[PDB]
Amino acid sequence: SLPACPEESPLLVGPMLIEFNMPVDLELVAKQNPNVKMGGRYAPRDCVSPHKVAIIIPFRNRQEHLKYWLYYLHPVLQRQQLDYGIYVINQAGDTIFNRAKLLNVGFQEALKDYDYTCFVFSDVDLIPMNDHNAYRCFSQPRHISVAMDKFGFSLPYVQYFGGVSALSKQQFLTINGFPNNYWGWGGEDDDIFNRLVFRGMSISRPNAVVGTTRHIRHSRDKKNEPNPQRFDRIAHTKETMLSDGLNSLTYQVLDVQRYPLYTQITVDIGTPS
Ligand SMILES: CC(=O)N[C@H]1[C@H](O[C@H]2[C@@H](O)[C@@H](CO)O[C@@H](OCc3ccc4ccccc4c3)[C@@H]2O)O[C@H](CO)[C@@H](O)[C@@H]1O
Ligand SMILES: NCCCCCCOP(=O)(O)OP(=O)(O)OC[C@H]1O[C@@H](n2ccc(=O)[nH]c2=O)[C@H](O)[C@@H]1O
Ligand SMILES: [Mn+2]
Repeated sequence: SLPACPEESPLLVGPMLIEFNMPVDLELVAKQNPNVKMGGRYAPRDCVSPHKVAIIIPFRNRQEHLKYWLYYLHPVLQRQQLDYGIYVINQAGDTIFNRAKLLNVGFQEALKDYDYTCFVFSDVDLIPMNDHNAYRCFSQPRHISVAMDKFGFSLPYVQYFGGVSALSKQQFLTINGFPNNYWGWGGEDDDIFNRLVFRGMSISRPNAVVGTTRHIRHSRDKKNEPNPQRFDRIAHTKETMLSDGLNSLTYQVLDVQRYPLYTQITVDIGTPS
């Protein structure tokens, strides 16, 4: 009987103040966000959202950033009137990090929970400064974190597609998902950009003011060193995407934790083959 939510949420307040210098207590954040259900799920109670969104976070040893992420995003996602769920894909073990393979795991595993039709892929340390920056999907792949403080509030280059993005289920399937062999830092987001272009799509973005985003300043994590093969890998995306991605993926889930504000999937994604 519920009518459809309006096209744009009337609850949005625009520009918000973001700070990362205070402690965060997730028990309290949960109290502040009473309508968020076990596992970090929420749907509005007064209308039906056409946006069934799984928010995927690549993760390992960033609990503090995550706390900030949950404190700021949860209120924003409810104001955006989304039918959403949060998934932190925690990489088991201590070997070289693989951001994009975790993202692929996230897509596959969240689909087992619910009929999601949109996927937001977000680094754990990026917080939006304006709730008008929609964390849902569009008719074309959506780049969300378009104006980051660390890049001077502008794109570092015009084809930059890293940070936070949103792909509908169909867009993600059309590019065979993300590459599984970008181990260590860099390039996997450029590869993904290439995949979208090679499948006839173009990047949708909000304007630079609405797209303003804060990056929690942090130092280098061990086990995610710049991948030296990244420039050669992005040069062959058209050929490699055909057989590297969803259709060449395996992983072993070790544990699934339903916390009040998010579901954490700990997974073994292995090492280079
Ligand atoms: C592959 C890679 O390392 N990508 C990461 C990206 O790296 C940037 C950065 O190094 C920058 C400053 O030196 O230069 C970029 O390259 C310039 C450029 C971009 C795209 C082109 C496409 C066709 C022809 C010529 C081009 C020139 C380089 O890609 O930095 C991002 C932000 O830190 C990372 O997310 C990304 O993984
Ligand atoms: N001068 C300090 C510069 C330090 C450069 C470190 C690289 O910085 P960025 O380009 O922001 O990449 P990154 O923050 O390491 O993370 C990319 C994303 O991977 C995730 N990530 C990466 C590495 C790691 O050990 N754990 C983790 O969770 C996380 O969601 C993160 O936001
Ligand atoms: Mn970062």
